[PDB]
Amino acid sequence: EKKRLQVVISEEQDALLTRAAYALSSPERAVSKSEVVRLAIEKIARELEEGKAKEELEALLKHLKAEE
Amino acid sequence: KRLQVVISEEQDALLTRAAYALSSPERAVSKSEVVRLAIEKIARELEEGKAKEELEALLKHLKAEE
Repeated sequence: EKKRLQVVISEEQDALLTRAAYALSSPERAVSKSEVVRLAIEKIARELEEGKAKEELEALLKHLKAEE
Repeated sequence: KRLQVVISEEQDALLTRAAYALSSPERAVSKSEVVRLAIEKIARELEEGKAKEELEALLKHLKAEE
């Protein structure tokens, strides 16, 4: 009922992840880095389904692959 | 350098579909690449202060389902 995932990430990506977790978190609600990942996956699935971001997503993707 | 994340079967299905959508015969986009993309995209969205309520609602639903 739960899938496990393994991702290697860049120092830039790790810093972005940490900053996002703190931004979403509050004294009332804690957001782990894992929860930011699950949220990012849902949010991007919505944008892909709603068909408005795929051009920007492709520019972001092309730069990401070039760095890798 | 490496990260391990526990994700839902529904979330895994969403990741798989996203990986295939971004991919083409010319370019392969792995699930790991979709996660890197997704982290970058959500950081950008936090920066512009847009869909803060959408992000928090998705977060509330995500946590309820955990």
